[PDB]
Amino acid sequence: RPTFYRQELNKTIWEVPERYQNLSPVGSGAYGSVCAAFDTKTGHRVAVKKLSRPFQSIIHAKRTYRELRLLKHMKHENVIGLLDVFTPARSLEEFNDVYLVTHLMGADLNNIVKCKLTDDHVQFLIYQILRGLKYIHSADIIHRDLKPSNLAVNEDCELKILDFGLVATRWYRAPEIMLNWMHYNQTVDIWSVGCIMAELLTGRTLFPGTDHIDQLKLILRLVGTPGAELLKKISSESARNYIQSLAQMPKMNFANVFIGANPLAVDLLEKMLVLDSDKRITAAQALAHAYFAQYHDPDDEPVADPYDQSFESRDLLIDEWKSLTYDEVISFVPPP
Ligand SMILES: COc1ccc(N(C(=O)NCc2ccccc2Cl)c2ccnc(N[C@@H](C)C(C)(C)O)n2)cc1
Repeated sequence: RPTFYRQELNKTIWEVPERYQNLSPVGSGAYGSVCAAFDTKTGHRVAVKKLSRPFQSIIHAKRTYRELRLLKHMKHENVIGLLDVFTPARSLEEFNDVYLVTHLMGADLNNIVKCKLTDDHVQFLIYQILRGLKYIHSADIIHRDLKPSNLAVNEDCELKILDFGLVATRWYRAPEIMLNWMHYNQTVDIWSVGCIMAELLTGRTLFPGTDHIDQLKLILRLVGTPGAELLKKISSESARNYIQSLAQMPKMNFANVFIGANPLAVDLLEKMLVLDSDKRITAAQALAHAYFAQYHDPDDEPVADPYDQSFESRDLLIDEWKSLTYDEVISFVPPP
């Protein structure tokens, strides 16, 4: 065991190993907060996240466990990974705080007012999203909320997906999680990628809706109302009532919506922005598309080990999720 020290970082206090010096807080959120930090052991800047109230309840306790299990499993260069996880507590008894550490990234994509992006750049960014999405999808994990702010980049344009886990969110959401389903597949994420890609190429949100009705309207004005083939597949009755009650809208030409874009990007966008999930291009398919000629290499677009999500259907006591989380901390094996 190593030695720790205690400081107060602006309300939140923090106890970390002396391995990490130079804690400068980088911002905040409802699930934890982060310090930028210098890691004496490797030279690299790293990012440290203390969970808010990891075991305050059964839902917080189960979510802490999910995040940690999810982070221990991811080993891929386009997906954020676990350098370290630690708690101050020397026993399960005293165990109440969890911290996670990964490499520090310098910016998120949601800042692209200027560097709007060039085509070279769109290609490399989306390519790497698709690459990480392939790996994630391959172990049956779905992100569910991919958006500019969930995608981190360094200055060399190395990209990582942040957590596949748990109005900004609204704008990138597949229209099939909006009108209520509870079976939607991996391709919900390909929709978001399409939406992100639109925006980088254009500088504006393709679908800036004000609510789940308006968002839907924005969407159908581009892809059009569902036809009898997609109506065929809607189990939900209120969904079918709503959509059939709308003035029919035509499928637009994408070549004319994204006018002057690499027409190759346009074709991809067309295969990603399909209303019908079963027909939307996948991550693997999407990386073999001609837009990515320059970056595509099938000897280095790997899949992930089997990942066991059976915990997810489990209903446990707060202290059972807590002990399970502790086991995951205790058994953590770092990387080289
Ligand atoms: C494995 O454990 C980690 C450790 C930290 C992070 N992490 C992060 O959560 N940032 C988003 C965020 C969420 C809630 C409150 C504050 C912030 Cl900045 C990171 C990770 C790497 N780099 C950043 N950079 C920050 C400055 C960002 C995403 C805003 O560019 N954040 C991810 C997982």
